[PDB]
Amino acid sequence: GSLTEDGLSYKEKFVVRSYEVGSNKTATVETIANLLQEVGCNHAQSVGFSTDGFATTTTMRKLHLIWVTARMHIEIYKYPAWGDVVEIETWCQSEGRIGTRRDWILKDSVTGEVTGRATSKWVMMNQDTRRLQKVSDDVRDEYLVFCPQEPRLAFPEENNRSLKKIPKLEDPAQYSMIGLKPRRADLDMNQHVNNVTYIGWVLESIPQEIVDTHELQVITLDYRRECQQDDVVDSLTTTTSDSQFLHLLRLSGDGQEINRGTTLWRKK
Amino acid sequence: GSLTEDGLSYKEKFVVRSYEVGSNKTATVETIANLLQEVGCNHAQSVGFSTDGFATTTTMRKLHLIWVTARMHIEIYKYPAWGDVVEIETWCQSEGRIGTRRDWILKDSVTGEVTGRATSKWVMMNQDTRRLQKVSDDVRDEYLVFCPQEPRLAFPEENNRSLKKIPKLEDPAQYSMIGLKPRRADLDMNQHVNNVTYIGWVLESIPQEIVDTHELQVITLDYRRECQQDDVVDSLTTTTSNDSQFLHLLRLSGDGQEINRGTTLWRKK
Ligand SMILES: CC1=NN(c2ccccc2)C(=O)C1
Ligand SMILES: CC1=NN(c2ccccc2)C(=O)C1
Ligand SMILES: CC1=NN(c2ccccc2)C(=O)C1
Ligand SMILES: CC1=NN(c2ccccc2)C(=O)C1
Repeated sequence: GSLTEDGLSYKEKFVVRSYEVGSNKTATVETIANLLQEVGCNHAQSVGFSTDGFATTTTMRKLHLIWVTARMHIEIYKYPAWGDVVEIETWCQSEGRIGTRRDWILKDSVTGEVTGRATSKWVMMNQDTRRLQKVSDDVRDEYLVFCPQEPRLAFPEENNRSLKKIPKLEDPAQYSMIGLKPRRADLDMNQHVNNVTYIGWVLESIPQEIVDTHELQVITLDYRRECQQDDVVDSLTTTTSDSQFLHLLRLSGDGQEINRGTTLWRKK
Repeated sequence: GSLTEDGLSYKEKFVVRSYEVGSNKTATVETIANLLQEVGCNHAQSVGFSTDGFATTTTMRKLHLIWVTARMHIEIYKYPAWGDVVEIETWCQSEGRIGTRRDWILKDSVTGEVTGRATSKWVMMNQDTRRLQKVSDDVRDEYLVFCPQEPRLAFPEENNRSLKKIPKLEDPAQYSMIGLKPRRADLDMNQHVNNVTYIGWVLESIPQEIVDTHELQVITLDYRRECQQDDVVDSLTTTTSNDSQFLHLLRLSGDGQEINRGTTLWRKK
């Protein structure tokens, strides 16, 4: 991998592995999401920020501050097959005092064609109190020289799917997968549940018939709270319709919301 | 990746990824086991066998025969860190009519030093009936030209750990993790639970205090039955012992039917 010529974005190539593919012999959306995380981490390392997924500055580390994912939006046109080489380009942009955005473009290495695109919204939070805060001028100027100045968006279309508000699923859910627990493989180096595990948990309540007859085209997921290493999660899904679904992940006990999302599936 | 000069083994390099590391900032044993699986799959593809993890011939496919893992033995000396390049070399050898063996050597790309080694025993089974069968001379002859003729073993030592018999854990277990279920990420392209998920499930019943003060040095795991996509598993562990050793059992939550048994050796950090 490497920063591009102008140093304002980062590119990396990946060869899809045998254990990374699903029933269609192509990469799963969770394999894709882990690759987005990997290219983001290598971009942060290349310019001197932390490499723990939080991309912090020395100023942020002294005032125990981290960047945390608020929303993840992924649209895939073609999932790469086993042995295929996929090239991913990523960049960040500041969004005023609200937070920051990281975008990605996935291309097939042989054809040069765009096979997918993703966007994520990040907010600043104190790692101990979990309290969010607006981005200061000093902890914004530090990132400015590593981002494009003019807007560069993976999803430019006005009124696009990545910015739509997601409602709360009402009980009873049409489908559910209850009692989901993380194991050590679901944790990151800081012992927190990896952001991609939540995507898997969301997808657990989609019936196998849909997975067998359709391909996932779009997934938008809002992150509200963490599942701790010892928490248990219930995954709920209701059809809102192409097939579209509304999703909710909540803690098994008290029903506390951890995530909400939407998925769009096209017939194979 | 590529077959080596003599065409009797296969090598591939891997750069350790950010999501592949544990609390020590080094690759987990499950990341290592998936890489062993990936290099084995690329070796099978390079010479014309199936690429679904079963490494079958056209003769085996018409008979609905597959190779399945009976035992997996992994010994790690140094886990590679995030961003490190690890080179893995793999080869197979026939073991008469009993089955076949696949071996691996893990090296650090920069130093050339051996950082780990692994060996696995495979048996032939009918995909549908689950009935094992001894290897025929015609099946054995199709693989002979892709394997070294003289013995080449990742674990040559006289009384080495890879061949020790594993006893059955007696109730009550000292530790347990109950109600383990696979999710879609745990499945392979054929919708079966990936062999590496069982390693994770075994490790789930090791207390967090051990994981925090020790590093896993050796793991030997025997595979007896599959966990189906809709089965629930209980993981049991009892200490058998600086070094700490444990006996492990994975069984189906309902009837207590054994799916795996194993041993792990941990050394103080
Ligand atoms: C604006 C922001 N830019 N970045 C960033 C991160 C890594 C590489 C380049 C830029 C943030 O984390 C926030
Ligand atoms: C905004 C927020 N995002 N998150 C979050 C939770 C889990 C994983 C990633 C991010 C919060 O806790 C609040
Ligand atoms: C003996 C055996 N050799 N092999 C094998 C597989 C792939 C490449 C080279 C060889 C078996 O599956 C059994
Ligand atoms: C010998 C056997 N190995 N196995 C097995 C089970 C799960 C994964 C891999 C292999 C059997 O069912 C019998």
